[PDB]
Parts: sequence; structure tokens; C-alpha cells
Amino acid sequence: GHMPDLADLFPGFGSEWINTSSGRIFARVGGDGPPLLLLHGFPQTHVMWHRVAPKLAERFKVIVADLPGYGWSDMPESDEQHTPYTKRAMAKQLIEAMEQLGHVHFALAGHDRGARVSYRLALDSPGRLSKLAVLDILPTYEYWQRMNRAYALKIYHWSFLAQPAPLPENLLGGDPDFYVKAKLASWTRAGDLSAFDPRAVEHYRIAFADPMRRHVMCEDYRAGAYADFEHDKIDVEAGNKIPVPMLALWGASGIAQSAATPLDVWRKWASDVQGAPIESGNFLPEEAPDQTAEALVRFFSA
Amino acid sequence: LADLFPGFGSEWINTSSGRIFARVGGDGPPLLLLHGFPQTHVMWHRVAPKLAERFKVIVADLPGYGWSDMPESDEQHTPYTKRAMAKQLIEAMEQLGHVHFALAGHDRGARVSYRLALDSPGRLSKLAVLDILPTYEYWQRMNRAYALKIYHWSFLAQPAPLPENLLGGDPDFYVKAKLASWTRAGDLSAFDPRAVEHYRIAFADPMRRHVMCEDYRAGAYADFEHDKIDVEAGNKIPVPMLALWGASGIAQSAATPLDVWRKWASDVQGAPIESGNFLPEEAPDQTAEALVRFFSA
Ligand SMILES: [Ca+2]
Ligand SMILES: [Ca+2]
Ligand SMILES: [Cl-]
Ligand SMILES: [Cl-]
Ligand SMILES: [Cl-]
Ligand SMILES: [Cl-]
Repeated sequence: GHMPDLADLFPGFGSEWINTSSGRIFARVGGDGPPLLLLHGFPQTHVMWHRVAPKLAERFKVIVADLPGYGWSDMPESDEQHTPYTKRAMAKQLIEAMEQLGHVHFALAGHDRGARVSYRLALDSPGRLSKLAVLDILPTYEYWQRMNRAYALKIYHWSFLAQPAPLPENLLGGDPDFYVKAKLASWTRAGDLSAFDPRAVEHYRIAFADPMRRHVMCEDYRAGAYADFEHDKIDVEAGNKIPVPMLALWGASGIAQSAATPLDVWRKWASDVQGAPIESGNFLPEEAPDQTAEALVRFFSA
Repeated sequence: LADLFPGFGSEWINTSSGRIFARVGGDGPPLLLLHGFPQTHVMWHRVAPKLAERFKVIVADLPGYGWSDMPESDEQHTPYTKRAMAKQLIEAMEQLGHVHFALAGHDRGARVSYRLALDSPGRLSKLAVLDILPTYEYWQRMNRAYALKIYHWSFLAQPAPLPENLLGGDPDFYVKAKLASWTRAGDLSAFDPRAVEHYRIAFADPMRRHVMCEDYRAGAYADFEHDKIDVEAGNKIPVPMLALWGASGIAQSAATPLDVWRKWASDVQGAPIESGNFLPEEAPDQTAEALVRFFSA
């Protein structure tokens, strides 16, 4: 990396800044074997995979990428439809990045926003994927269809971060550290920062400290309220299901299971899906790294 | 801060929960006016003088708002529940010898007002609610579209200190943005700049912001539960009522307001007025005219 103060949490992994038509994608790359792309979510960066990626690199060529606009990836300028931060566009961008590495058919695991990229990739371009894992999510459509008083109060940030700019940007800009740290803690099982490595927390904090990075996060959530929802609605209403073998993992105290039975939801969206809970909040790869690594290795190796 | 109420006096009214500030003017039958968020009693300045042609007009700051005192809240947000606020205002009115009065409210003050009417109908001769539906009805309509439109119902209701921390960064931005965004114009041009300054100065105080978040927490929890009991009981307000709303406001966004109010009140009339959510400032003549006609009657 180019930031002198931040830890290297993937000892021995290389790196890559991969050009695409929407901007560079930063990734750490390690291991050997079949290619496996790992995609983080909010308010994190690729480093969230640091306690799973080395175990996966014993079996796979692991590509640990910052999402478009996140971490050290470039931040394309957005537009009125939030286009570069839609899951459709991110998926296209990451497909281009993987081609740069010679990977036209690969395995994919995503967490949170990255899981949203991942299932959208599978809907739009299933030929790209051998197998898919989604961690800690339901489809975006399913979150919004669950909207009611209880869900609006229990899971407020979808609507808040989606408000027109500059509302969330101004609110987040006064004390960004307090907001990101409280979010990271709130969504864990225990409600504190103990599940995270402090060095990883520093990566998350430093990213969140940049106004441009916060803007991207809000654009991601705007897309999540608008285009992403629309795209998902088209698929569900058409009865399109992902044909790619799929794994759904979620924390037992996470967001996805708030008011759903996640495997039943996924079966509506995918024709060959398996899945299981793990005792954890919303940050499976950090909260439950050994169980998450095992479940992924077993799924992708089968 | 400017005086926007020619002919009105300034009163601190004692209650068991603290002082209520009011401007008081006119003579005749008593009429209480209750503001909402993120405003103070000043919001009535374009309509109150017309009302005071005919009525003794009491323009009060809600409990914890403006210059009223701030009772200490608790884990159930009790002093900022509409039921509690209504009780406190009933006490304040009793200090003036008013036990049967007319009432008009706007936004959170309208919520106080219909709750007052449900709990203590004998206190009211007539009731006007501006720019609202019942709390229960908003929550029953809280789908994706509505969650995006009225996000602040869930944001401000998050457990402390989340909203308070965010709002303290640039409170002037946020208050001004709320004021502007909820108007037809989408800017501050509908407001007297002197009024805007009252609202800005109130919102600049952290303790005042905390009250506003407690108000919204009650709105999410106890107020909802109180309303749900009345809906389950089939209780309707028997007090003659007027519902006015902005054609571009929040109340009409996901519902037909008079249809809704007819489910809650047995004697309701009403009308849209071309305006955003701030009827008394965006559309002062039409609002005053409707109120005078209604309350004279
Ligand atoms: Ca091997
Ligand atoms: Ca309408
Ligand atoms: Cl696109
Ligand atoms: Cl979800
Ligand atoms: Cl584990
Ligand atoms: Cl309101």
C-alpha cells in the first residue's frame, strides 16, 4: 500500500492496482489454485478478510479486492442515478478487473455490500462464476419488501444514507470517527469492537475519515434504495433465479436474519443454494473466522 | 431575536413539569396554538394576529421547546410523549383559568393536540390539526417509499447518543435543510428571516436537540402504542375538528388525509391548501381564513 502508517494484514500476499474503464481496483493477491475473488462491504475495506484469506490461500488463488470507490480503489464520479455505485456497475467493473488477471470464470465470495455485488454479478453474468457465496445478506429487494415500523427502527441506515446529498455527508462529516466506530461495534454479536483487530479498525477508520470515501458510501446506499432495488425487482418479478451453485452464510445475530429465514429467502432467488447460520453478528469473517474459512473452503473445493 | 407578535404579551406559565412560555394576545374565547419541529411558537406569527381579532390567543412553546423548560426525560421518553405534553399544557391552561378552549396544532403540536382530544375531550370546544395524520397511521404506512420520505422518524428515534452526536456537527445546516426541504419552494424563502433565526438559535442548543430526539423516540414507541390502543378500541375524537394540509406536504404523501381523519374523528372537515408542510408560514392568509371561519362557528 501507499499509506505509510497502515498495517499489512496479509503477510506474504502481493498486490495489484488493476485498471478498468471505471478506475483502478486495488487488491491483495495470494495463494495458488482455482481463482477466488473476495469482496468486502460497509463500512470496511478488503482488510476485513485478513483472518480468512490466508487459510483460503492454502487452497485457492485469492484476490482480495477493494470495491469500486472503497479503500484504495479509485472513486469514479457519480451521476444522478448513482450509476458507478450500483451493484450492476460494480459487478461489471470487477469482471473487467478479473479479466486483466486472466480470470474469466472464477469463484466469488462477498460480504455485505460486496455480497450484493456478487449476487447481482450472478444474475447479470452467471457465466463468469463457478460458484458463489453470499455472507450476511438477503437481496436488497427483500430488505425493502420487509419494511415496516419495526424494521425501519431496527435497521435505520438504509433510509438515512440514501437521503439526497449533501444531507448524510454533512451529518457524517462532523465526527466521522464516532460514527464508523459505533457502527462497527453495534453490528457485532457483543456490541463492542472486541471482534476486530485494532489494526483493521484503523484501516476502516482512515477510509471513513476521507469525505470522498464517505460520499461513495452514501452513493452505494442511494443505489441500494433506487437502481439496485429496481434491478432486483425486475428479477424477482420475472422469476429469474441464479443458476450458479450458491452458499448463503449469515450471523445468527446479524441483519439478514432480523425478520427472515435466510435460506428460504435465498431459495426464491437461486436454484442450487445451501446455507447455514454461524453464531456471530454481521461481520462473519472477523467474528467467526475459522468457521467462515472452513465453510468457504469446503463449499468451493467441493 | 425579533418580536413578531404585535399586540401580544409574554407569559411564563408554571406547571408541575416546568414553565411553559407563551405569547398571549386578544380577547374573547380562548385559543391555544401549538407549533412543531424544528420550530417554536414563532411559527404562528403570520396567523396569530388575525386570530386575535376574535379570540384570546395563547401561542405556547411545547414542553422542552423554545423557551419552555426542559423536564428530565426517562427511559420511556415520558415527558415528551404526546400524552404527557398534553397533560402539562392542560395544567398550563388551568393556570390561566382555561378549562375549555379551542386548540390548533401544527406538526408535533398537532400530535399533542389530537392526543389531548382523545385523552381529555372535555377540555376542547374545537380542534384544528395542520399538516399531520395520526402517528399510528404514519407507522402503518412505513414501507420503502415512506421510509425514504420520512427517514427522520426512524433516524431521530435511534437510541441516544447517535442522532445527538450527528446533529451537533453542523446544527444550523440540518435545521435549515429541514425547514427548506419541507416547503413547496425547497428553500428558505417562505419564512421570515427573523423567524428562521428563532428556529436556528433553538436548534443550536444541544439540550434542545436532545428534547427533539426524545420527542421522536416517543413518537416511535409510547405515542404509537397509545394510538394503537385507541384504534383497537375504535375510539374517535368527538370534538368538532378541522384538518388542513399542504397539497405538497407529508400528510398527503402516502394517504388521503380526510379519509384518514374520518377514521379517528366523528365530526371532521378539512381541505388541502397549496403549500408545503409549513401552512401557517407558506400560506398564511388561507390558513388564517380557514381557522377563523372554523373557530368562530
Ligand atoms: Ca492446491
Ligand atoms: Ca397525495
Ligand atoms: Cl451499469
Ligand atoms: Cl439484508
Ligand atoms: Cl470461528
Ligand atoms: Cl410530525
